[PDB]
Amino acid sequence: SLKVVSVDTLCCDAGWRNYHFVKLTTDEGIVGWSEFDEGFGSPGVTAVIEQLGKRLVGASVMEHERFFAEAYCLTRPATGGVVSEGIGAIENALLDAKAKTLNVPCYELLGGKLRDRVPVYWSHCPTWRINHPKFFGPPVTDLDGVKRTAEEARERQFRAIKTNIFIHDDGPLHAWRPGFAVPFQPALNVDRKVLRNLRAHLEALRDGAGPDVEILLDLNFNAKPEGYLKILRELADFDLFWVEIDSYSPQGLAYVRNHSPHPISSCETLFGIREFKPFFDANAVDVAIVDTIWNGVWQSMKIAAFADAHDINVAPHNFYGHLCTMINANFAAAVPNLRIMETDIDRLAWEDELFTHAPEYQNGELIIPDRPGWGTDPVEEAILAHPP
Amino acid sequence: SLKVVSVDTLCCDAGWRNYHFVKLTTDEGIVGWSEFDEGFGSPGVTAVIEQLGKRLVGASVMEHERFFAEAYCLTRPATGGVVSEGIGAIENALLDAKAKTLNVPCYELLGGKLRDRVPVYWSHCPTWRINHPKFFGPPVTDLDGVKRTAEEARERQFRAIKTNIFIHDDGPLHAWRPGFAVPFQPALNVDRKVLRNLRAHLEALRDGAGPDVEILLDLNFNAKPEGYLKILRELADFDLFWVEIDSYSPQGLAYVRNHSPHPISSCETLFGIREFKPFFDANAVDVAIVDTIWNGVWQSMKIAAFADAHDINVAPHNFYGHLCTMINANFAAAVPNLRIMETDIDRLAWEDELFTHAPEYQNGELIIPDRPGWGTDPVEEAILAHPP
Amino acid sequence: SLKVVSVDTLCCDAGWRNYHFVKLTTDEGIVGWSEFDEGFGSPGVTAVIEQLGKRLVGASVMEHERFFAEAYCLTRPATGGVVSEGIGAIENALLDAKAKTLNVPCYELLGGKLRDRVPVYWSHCPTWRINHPKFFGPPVTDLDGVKRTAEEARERQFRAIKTNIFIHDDGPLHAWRPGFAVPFQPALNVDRKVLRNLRAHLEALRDGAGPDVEILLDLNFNAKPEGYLKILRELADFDLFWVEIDSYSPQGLAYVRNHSPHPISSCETLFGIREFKPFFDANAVDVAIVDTIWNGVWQSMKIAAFADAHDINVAPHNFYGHLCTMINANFAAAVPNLRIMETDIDRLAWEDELFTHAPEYQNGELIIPDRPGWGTDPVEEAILAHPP
Amino acid sequence: SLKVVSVDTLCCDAGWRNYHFVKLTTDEGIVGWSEFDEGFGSPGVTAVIEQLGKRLVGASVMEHERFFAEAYCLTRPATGGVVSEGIGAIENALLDAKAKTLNVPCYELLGGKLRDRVPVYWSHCPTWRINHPKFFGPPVTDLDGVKRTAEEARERQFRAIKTNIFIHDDGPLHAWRPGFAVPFQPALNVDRKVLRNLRAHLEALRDGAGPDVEILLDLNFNAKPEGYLKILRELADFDLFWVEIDSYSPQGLAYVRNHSPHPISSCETLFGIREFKPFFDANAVDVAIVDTIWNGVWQSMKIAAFADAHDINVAPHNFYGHLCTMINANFAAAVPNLRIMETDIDRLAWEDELFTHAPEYQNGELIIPDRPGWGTDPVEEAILAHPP
Ligand SMILES: [Mg+2]
Ligand SMILES: [Mg+2]
Ligand SMILES: [Mg+2]
Ligand SMILES: [Mg+2]
Ligand SMILES: [Mg+2]
Ligand SMILES: [Mg+2]
Ligand SMILES: [Mg+2]
Ligand SMILES: [Mg+2]
Repeated sequence: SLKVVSVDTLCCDAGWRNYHFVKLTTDEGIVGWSEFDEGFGSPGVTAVIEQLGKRLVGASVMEHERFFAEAYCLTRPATGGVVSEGIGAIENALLDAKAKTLNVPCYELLGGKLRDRVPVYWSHCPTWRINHPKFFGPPVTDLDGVKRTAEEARERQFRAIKTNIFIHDDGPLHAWRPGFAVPFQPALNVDRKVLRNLRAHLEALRDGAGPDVEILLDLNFNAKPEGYLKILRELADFDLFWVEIDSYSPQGLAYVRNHSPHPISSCETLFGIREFKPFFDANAVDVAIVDTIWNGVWQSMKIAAFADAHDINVAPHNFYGHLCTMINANFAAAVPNLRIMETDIDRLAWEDELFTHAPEYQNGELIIPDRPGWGTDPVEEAILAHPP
Repeated sequence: SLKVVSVDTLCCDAGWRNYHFVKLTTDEGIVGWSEFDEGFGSPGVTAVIEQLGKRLVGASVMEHERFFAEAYCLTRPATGGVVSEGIGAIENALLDAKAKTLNVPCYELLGGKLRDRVPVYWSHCPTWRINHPKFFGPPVTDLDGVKRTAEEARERQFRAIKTNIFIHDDGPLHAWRPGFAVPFQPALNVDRKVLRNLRAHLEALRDGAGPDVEILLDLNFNAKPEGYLKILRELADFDLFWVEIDSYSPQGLAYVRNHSPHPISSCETLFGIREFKPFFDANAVDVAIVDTIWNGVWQSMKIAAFADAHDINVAPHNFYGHLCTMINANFAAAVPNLRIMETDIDRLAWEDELFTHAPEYQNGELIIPDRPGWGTDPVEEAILAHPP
Repeated sequence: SLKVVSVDTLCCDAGWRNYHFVKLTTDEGIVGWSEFDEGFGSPGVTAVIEQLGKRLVGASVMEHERFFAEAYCLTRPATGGVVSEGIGAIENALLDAKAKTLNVPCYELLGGKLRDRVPVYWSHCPTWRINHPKFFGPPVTDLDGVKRTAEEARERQFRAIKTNIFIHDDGPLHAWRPGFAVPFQPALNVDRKVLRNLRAHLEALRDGAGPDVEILLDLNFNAKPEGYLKILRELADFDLFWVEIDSYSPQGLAYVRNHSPHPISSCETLFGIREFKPFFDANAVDVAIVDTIWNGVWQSMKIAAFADAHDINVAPHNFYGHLCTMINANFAAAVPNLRIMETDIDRLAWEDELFTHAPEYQNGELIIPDRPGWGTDPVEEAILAHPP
Repeated sequence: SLKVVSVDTLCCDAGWRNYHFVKLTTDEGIVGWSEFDEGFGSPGVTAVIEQLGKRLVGASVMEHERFFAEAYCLTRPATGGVVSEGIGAIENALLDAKAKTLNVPCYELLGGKLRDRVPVYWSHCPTWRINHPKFFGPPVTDLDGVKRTAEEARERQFRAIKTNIFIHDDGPLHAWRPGFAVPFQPALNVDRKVLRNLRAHLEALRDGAGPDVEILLDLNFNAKPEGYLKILRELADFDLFWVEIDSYSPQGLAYVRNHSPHPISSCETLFGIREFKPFFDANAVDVAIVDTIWNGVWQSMKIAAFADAHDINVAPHNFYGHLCTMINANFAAAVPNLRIMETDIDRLAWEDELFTHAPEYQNGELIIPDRPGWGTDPVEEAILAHPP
């Protein structure tokens, strides 16, 4: 039969965080997989999946939009956030299982591919080497290291890199992430210290990158509109591919964009057309970042179509393990209005052990695989060799 | 291989109009079919398809969104209307061929089904018996016939019927379709004659229908906002499932809806999220009618998702041959936010000859088939036995 | 010291659902309590609280807005929903502990009381007797029972009752809750069956209530704007205190209200001023329902002030155990712009065992207690006598 | 009589495309002509005209707005695009025939002329010499050729030239037209390569043009708002007469204009006041380009009046054969709010064979002819000497 027989979750060590997986098995023995995350502000996703998966057992593996519709009904009052992340993770395992059942790559379920390769940017560059040097080396501890990291990206034929906010001139190099309470300074004001350190960091990065490697700047939720404007004025003459600002104020973000000489990207934390809509109605973004790991890829196709009608291109949010990269590769293959795809090029020493296949890059582009499903499977024995 | 080898068009007599078909053949010998129309104000669709199909030969049958994206590029300046109808017809033949290649019904490509049966309304009731009595009988020529037709719908367990505008008290019964120049009276004013004949007709229909069969009223493009308001005021105390008004004025239609005591439906003539958007932004509709035959079903899924975010349910436009009904059945199977499905229950005497399978209704609902593809194929020998 | 030493969660059987509690202990041995829920579409709240509570240990019990600010930072990306419910539950335990530390009732932290008694409505009336007759009797199985339940409310001096949607004429009496997939009919259409059963039910309720007991109607998320309008038209001549409609479409809900002859209430599922704002900007509500159990009472005071500036009165969402009632009583005591307070008068046979104090009603009003903290404590031994 | 007796279509080779013509004959033997196009994304126009022309036979040649009104009715559902192009082509042949019947130039039907000469810009300069060197020479293959072409325009007393997007530094010189799938890169992203090649091309053009010849830049549909902004920022210090951007997003185009230091033109692909209106309401354009060949000149007068009330000047879209130039010359003669007129100065070697009269330019202006009708007639024998 095509019934779902079981929905299980798994977790393994990823150094400074864990990876999580959904494992869905059908009556025929097909196994669909997804990867999800709890580290990025999302405690409780596993608990959601465990409850929702119980309702799925006995249903058709083929009927993923039925599952979505029922799940949305069952959790309507507390929809969004971690509930919606659980639903998305299950969706992504359903899609894998369905594609495997039909012996096709997942992009074959998504309209077919319309490109073979996807341009990427090397994300958390040099953020991972600065923040998690125990896992991603060589460690970066000063402006010369920042420069060398951009040189390495250039040498390795990557066409774009993304950094965050770093303080260089007040002790050991450290990230500035007050929006996530590191440090706890909840007003999120921007001062001369933030501005001059942003400038110093970005100048070093540009010096290493050369003029032909693009630089993206992610500000996450680390200011208010007032402070974002201050940052954009400071950096008015810099060449930036985008400045990324997460906000729950469509009006405030739109004000910021209207005064920006740089492209503004946002939306990586939002769910469904409903949450994206106020931003598009307000002209708040140049680029919409879609987290397909959170939303589910089928739901993400809906969001992509919605963006397309507003002539907005989309970029996947992708900063997890190899399975997330392959999930996003399939989305990226099928979406016409694709800006670029995020990926982390800094990998854990045991990353390749955890998965059957690793993503392949050539000349700054990700090669889209053609195996049934997403293109890689977590390896159960290897997961258990890396307890969280 | 999975290459498209040929794209052909066919045409046959349908009494007072013709049916048209796209026939797409793959290198493996799989044949995908769609049905399209030129009679509903759409001269030139065949010519579009013939040009676009030439570009498709040699491409992958699996890559339908690639074809769509390329076709949109190639025809961008004159997009919409008959160009977009040609693109939609090809899309629908691509989907059939893809589903057949994967040995699944077309709804398996659309998210899977989430219902097995679809409530319908019996459309052009008694419009077809009044306007085309040579083909659909018994002929209706007076108010007693109108009543009897609604009684027949009731007896046959249909839960809803749709009529149009008819003049009963000025000679032989005849339709009032000034928006389509029958008669040519281009101001489209509404007067006492129109209003009293609408009332007389609908009262007869209600008398026959009983209180539990729902009545839909289609006004097409037959007035201006002024006249639609006059009609809604006249019929303020009638129980109507919807009043259907086509308009290229989102502001005017929204004004009409705001003053309507009945649900308003519209949009059957529109293409893509872009054309629907101004109506939804204006709160112009209770129900959005989506013509999936015109748009292509894949594009129609995008429109349905967009409507869903606005909490608007959708209904397919379906008033052609059996293949169009089966196309729409697959769309209807997969869309959560489904209002109801249109179908014509009055059929040509040779309709079943033209197709391998006929739609099946039970207790006022359409049964969704489970054969690979749409669920029915045109029959080439039978097409040629009915030259247009 | 005033440090938090521990944050624990507890759970007990509540018949057809469970109750959940946060237990927070200070270095001085003061215990603060809250009650939270996972049954109303909210799997995962316990998991959130368990993670967040670990961060709270060692912090000052007095610094609740510091905890809130830090928690919001830590979970910013997946804020709202179950994450925000966990934060609210912890807030409410912090407030209890703070008030106990200062030897005052919780309303003393909220601006002081400005009334001594709170008018209530008897909620889920007769919903609980129809849906959960094993726990709340006497069972209601027909229209005569509906009438008798309203008579009982009248006799017992309650001034208002709230019901939901019930189907009486298609087999055994049963609720109509398609928005929560009972039944699974995800389009949420409204038909003659829904409308005539709403009318029959409400007429029976009114017959029992007399003209001086007010009737509230809760539609939850059980239609689309189209269907809500159909319901409001059907019930246009009924005297209703409010019609309650949950929606994630401020534009659609505002359209519905603009065409309503009844007061419209909404918002019970929303978090923070940010989520309420689009509804108020759109003139979408007469009354804003605030779930203080979900939001935290301190955050709910902010929302109440925001509503006050829009001249909108607020009502607590209160349909859980006695501790939730006492939490809401303290909020209700301090808010000037208070519409009314929800409470369930149907109680479990073991409810009073679970808590130290029970709410007291007189002449249709809740008496606001004056004990330190919320006014009642869960009893640990009794919780364990009722395993979930 | 003044009846239309026949409506015929003709087609001839125009090198890399064909020309098409409508030939309308009256009972008195007067022949009215128009020219139309299928190459610019418009397959099917001939088929539309063939159907509509059948309805016209027997009607008065004088009653062109009657024909328009009836045609709009008959094709209302699929209006716009290729249907509307067919209607426009017939309109333009009706106007020619009417003017010839009354022995006046066509501008005498349009309010009379209010100027004798029309300033032009030399369009597709050097686009035609780069893209179609087999037909328009001398071939342009490098930046020096670009410069020399602008020098030639200067020498020949043209006051303005228009170019498109060209890639010079990646192999043989080639156009960048992703919006029309040359190349197929459907996201339409703009990168450093596009930007530096735009700059290099335009700098060469300016070097040749001198400071007193104006340069127009046409971007067609080749980016999204994000990319148009990137282009405008790159070219912020260039002196451009206009930057032309086609868009189906009035909101997105308006955003772009609001951030442009150059005049923005658009609308060449739009039909009727209805399609122009959302752009004008949004302040999306400095200049409205009106395609009178597509719309019909009578309809184009309506659009011009509408633009006039918004204080927007209009420019004809004119890049076809001599008859299109003469059609547009008559429109340009009568419209007060005229920005400038497009024309191609690069002509096919056989162009003058195809028509009775050629347009005359003096000192950068087109001389408006004073012969009955448009001012030139296609020559039937010459059409047949150039089979398509
Ligand atoms: Mg980010
Ligand atoms: Mg979020
Ligand atoms: Mg219709
Ligand atoms: Mg249309
Ligand atoms: Mg409620
Ligand atoms: Mg909610
Ligand atoms: Mg142009
Ligand atoms: Mg167009």
